[PDB]
Amino acid sequence: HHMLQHLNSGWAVDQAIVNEDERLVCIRFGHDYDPDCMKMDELLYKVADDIKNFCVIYLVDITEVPDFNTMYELYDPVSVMFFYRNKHMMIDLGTGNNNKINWPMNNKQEFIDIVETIFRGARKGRGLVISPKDY
Ligand SMILES: [Cl-]
Ligand SMILES: [Cl-]
Ligand SMILES: [Cl-]
Ligand SMILES: [Cl-]
Repeated sequence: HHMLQHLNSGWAVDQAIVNEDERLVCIRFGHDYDPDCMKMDELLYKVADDIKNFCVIYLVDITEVPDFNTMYELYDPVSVMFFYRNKHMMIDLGTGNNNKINWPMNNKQEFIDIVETIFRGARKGRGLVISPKDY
């Protein structure tokens, strides 16, 4: 329990998470200039319209907005995290870090499937889902 829209303050992040009752909130916490972050953002732009009925994506440059860097141990240049009704959703991706997707993905359908799985689990009141695919 806590163009794509950038969030420019810890207040704005809090607000985006706490105010959304219907959809999964996807936050990309990153060092925006890093190539891995840029790679992940291309993917987010490609899938955003496909998932807009069940998921809203926000971008946060953690060099500018560092407020959650200890809270979520944000050491990586890209960490995609998911929230439903103010609850941080876990995703067992087979990597042994269930808190975040912290590598650039480049398969559009694979990511969409992960977002859908998280949403569907969240809607059942689950705090953790097993990714449709082992990573
Ligand atoms: Cl702001
Ligand atoms: Cl603030
Ligand atoms: Cl609803
Ligand atoms: Cl659960």
